[PDB]
Amino acid sequence: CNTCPEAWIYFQKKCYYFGEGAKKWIQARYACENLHGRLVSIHSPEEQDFLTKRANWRGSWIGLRDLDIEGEFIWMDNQPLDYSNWQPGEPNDAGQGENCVMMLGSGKWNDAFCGSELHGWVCDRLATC
Ligand SMILES: CC(=O)N[C@H]1[C@H](O[C@@H]2[C@@H](OC[C@H]3O[C@H](O)[C@@H](O)[C@@H](O[C@H]4O[C@H](CO)[C@@H](O)[C@H](O)[C@@H]4O[C@@H]4O[C@H](CO)[C@@H](O)[C@H](O)[C@H]4NC(C)=O)[C@@H]3O)O[C@H](CO)[C@@H](O)[C@@H]2O)O[C@H](CO)[C@@H](O)[C@@H]1O
Ligand SMILES: [Ca+2]
Ligand SMILES: [Ca+2]
Repeated sequence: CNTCPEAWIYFQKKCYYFGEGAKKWIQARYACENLHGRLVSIHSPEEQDFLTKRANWRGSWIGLRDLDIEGEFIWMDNQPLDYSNWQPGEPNDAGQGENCVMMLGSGKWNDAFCGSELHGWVCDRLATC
């Protein structure tokens, strides 16, 4: 089962959409839902390596946030916080609050202000048969 919609990229049972264009986090969430996916959830280094390669180098939203309880991050797929790739020193909840996670150009994660307008965002889906 390895089929993906047009413009999506297949990798290991999932499909990925590398959206481009300035969006707030909540905007990327709803954009992924509009394309029948969710902001990407990352659960292994192999998935991260795949994502880092094709990712927008100016940063991109991923599906990780601590809106519900400060300091407790949750993926869109509701699976555990098992694989992590935090940039050293992150998360730091800097500024007046950072509750949404982005990938840096290095693939390392940084929590950011949810109202920041990042230029990339990644959705995922399940591949079908
Ligand atoms: C309050 C004030 O005086 N404001 C001034 C401001 O003064 C400067 C400001 O510092 C802002 C930076 O302060 C720290 O160095 C960091 O917390 C930094 O955060 C960025 O980098 C850290 C990593 O070190 C991240 O954890 C953090 O989330 C943020 O990361 C960046 O996030 C964006 C999206 O939000 C992402 O796209 C970037 O890629 C990412 N960058 C990195 C490297 O990861 C702060 O941004 O306040 C200080 C006082 O504490 C001053 O000393 C600073 O000079 O200056 C502006 C003009 O420059 C002025 O208008 C404003 O009033
Ligand atoms: Ca936070
Ligand atoms: Ca941060």
